[PDB]
Amino acid sequence: NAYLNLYKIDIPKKIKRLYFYNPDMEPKLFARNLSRVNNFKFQDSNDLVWIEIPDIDFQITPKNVFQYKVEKEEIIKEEEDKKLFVKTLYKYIKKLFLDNDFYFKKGNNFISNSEVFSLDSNENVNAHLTYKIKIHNISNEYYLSILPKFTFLSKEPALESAIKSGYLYNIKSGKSFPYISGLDGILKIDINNQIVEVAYPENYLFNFTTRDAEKYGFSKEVHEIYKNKVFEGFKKIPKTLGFLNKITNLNENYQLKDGYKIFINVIYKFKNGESRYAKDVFKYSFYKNEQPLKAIFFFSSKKQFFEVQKSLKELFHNKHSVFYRAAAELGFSKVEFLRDSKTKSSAFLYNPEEFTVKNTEFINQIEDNVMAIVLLDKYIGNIDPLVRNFPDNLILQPILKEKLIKPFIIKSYVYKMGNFIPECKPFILKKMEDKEKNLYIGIDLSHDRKTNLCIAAVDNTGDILYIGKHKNLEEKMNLDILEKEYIKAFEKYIEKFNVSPENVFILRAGRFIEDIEIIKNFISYNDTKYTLVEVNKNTNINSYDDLKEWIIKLDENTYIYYPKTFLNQKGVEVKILENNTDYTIEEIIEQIYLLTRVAHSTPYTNYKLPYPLHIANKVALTDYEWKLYIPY
RNA sequence: GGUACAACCUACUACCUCAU
DNA sequence: ATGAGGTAGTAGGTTGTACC
Repeated sequence: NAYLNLYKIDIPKKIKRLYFYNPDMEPKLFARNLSRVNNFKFQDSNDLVWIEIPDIDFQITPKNVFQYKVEKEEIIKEEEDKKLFVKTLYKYIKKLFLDNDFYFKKGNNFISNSEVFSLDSNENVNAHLTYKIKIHNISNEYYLSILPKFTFLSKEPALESAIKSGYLYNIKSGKSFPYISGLDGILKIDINNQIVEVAYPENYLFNFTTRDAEKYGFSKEVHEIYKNKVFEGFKKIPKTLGFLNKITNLNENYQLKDGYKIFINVIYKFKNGESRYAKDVFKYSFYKNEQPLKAIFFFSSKKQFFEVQKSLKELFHNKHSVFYRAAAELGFSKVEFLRDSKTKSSAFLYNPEEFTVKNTEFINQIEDNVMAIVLLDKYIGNIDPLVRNFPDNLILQPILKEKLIKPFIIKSYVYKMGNFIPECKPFILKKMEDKEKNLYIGIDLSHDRKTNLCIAAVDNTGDILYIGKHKNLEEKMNLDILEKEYIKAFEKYIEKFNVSPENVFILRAGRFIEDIEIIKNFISYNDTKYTLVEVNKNTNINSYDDLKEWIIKLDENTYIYYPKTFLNQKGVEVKILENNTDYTIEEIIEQIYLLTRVAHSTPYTNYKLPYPLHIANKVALTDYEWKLYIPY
């Protein structure tokens, strides 16, 4: 039976507000004292001081305060105000952790001062057990999600710590400040460029960046520790967090009803067979191909041409090499290297600084679909100059000089070339074969006071029908923009298939803060079945059990799928907000999982999000970088 | 940059209650 | 306007495993 890090909150769902009256003291100062001492917040009214707490035995500090309490009490049910219940509950959780000697970090992370151990690679670095807490509302009930992670801080305070870092974390405050100096027993920090001497150097600790971890040699031990000792973090939850027993019973673990966890198996359809492995594209070729592979070379200078020419000719020019072998395995008609009439040399030169080639007759009158094999000396800071400056009507395939060998790198390179050709479909998903009718679009909003919107539309095979990016400023106007973009993608689908799609899938990153009834209205009154889906990759639900390639049903409306990846499993939550299509909810969820597999960047790696959403996000993040990795 | 992703620090924006 | 105190969501940018 699969374990899940969820614990039912067995307390009344109402929260009660209590009032205190102190005649001797000023009310605001009274609320300040009480607030500081109980690790809770007290709000002061005109004449009274009040606190909002959940319906549980909440012990006030100091006990003598009982005299100031009044019989007047207000009860606010969870039904009346859900937000107040949830936020008040978060406050009580934070108070419990603080009272039980836990450090507070941003994002509801709590560090342990007791449960620390010294790293083997570096004794001065201390590993702190840490827990991430979230409140989840499923099946009309409230559950608590607990995630074990580790926070790495210096073993001893800054002045007594051999290791030094850029910033410090304050145990009591819970905030981090830039470390200026630790001279002569006084530690100074920067808060706008304001420097002060802090009273307690022992309260401040050192936090570390990845570069610091590499510099001191414990960077790899961090990853080993995360993948390796996380299981103990799950096991010791009842013993270590037993103080949380007021709201929940930790000894009882959450039990998935039978049938609520289902494993999804994906089979890739190839030309002369089918498989469950992506790399088997090499065994069974491309679903469609029989296309010529035409490419030219670009070199930073003649010196690098000669320097890499040794491995270059053996890898690329002799027919018995792995490049031709792989290209034939993928079903290419032939491999041809274009030579220009000006020089019987198929290699061309570009300047690295501006990434521009001299305009030659050959490049201007080149055929449409050719690969520019561009060799890069090192990883450069910005690759936007390469995208903008390089010739427009040519598909760009950069490769690093250092990489030029591990076979799967070359094989992945040829696969990328295959993906960028419009006529070649590498594969189609066996289960997605009958989904030609459906149109899958993803919506992403990226902020920063102006907000930019991007959407993407794909079909069952994985072809990108349309991509739309807007960098306009921040209701009805953004829904007008969304309706025009949706209409444009609709028109692109009908252009591709000469039919209006009977089913449209709308997948949005995050929650629908935008108006719903308008969206469902204008999508629906074209008699096209629609489904509105909320996808959030920030979920706290996990387990020590392996959940990769599994779909878990929290409630009938909410599911969570874990994509297959080499690293620690992290779930993605999919929620069917509304559905009028012929598909059932289970089938729709399965389709969302399939959209992650409709396309592959390489045969060996997997996408975490559905392809429409992944494209929409990648386009929203960068203006010109996304052109390199997405064919459109 | 043949690539997916995890981790980490930093930072911002919005909002909330105070309040000069 | 602007400064506390707090919560929430995400972007920049470096390093790590993994694909054989």
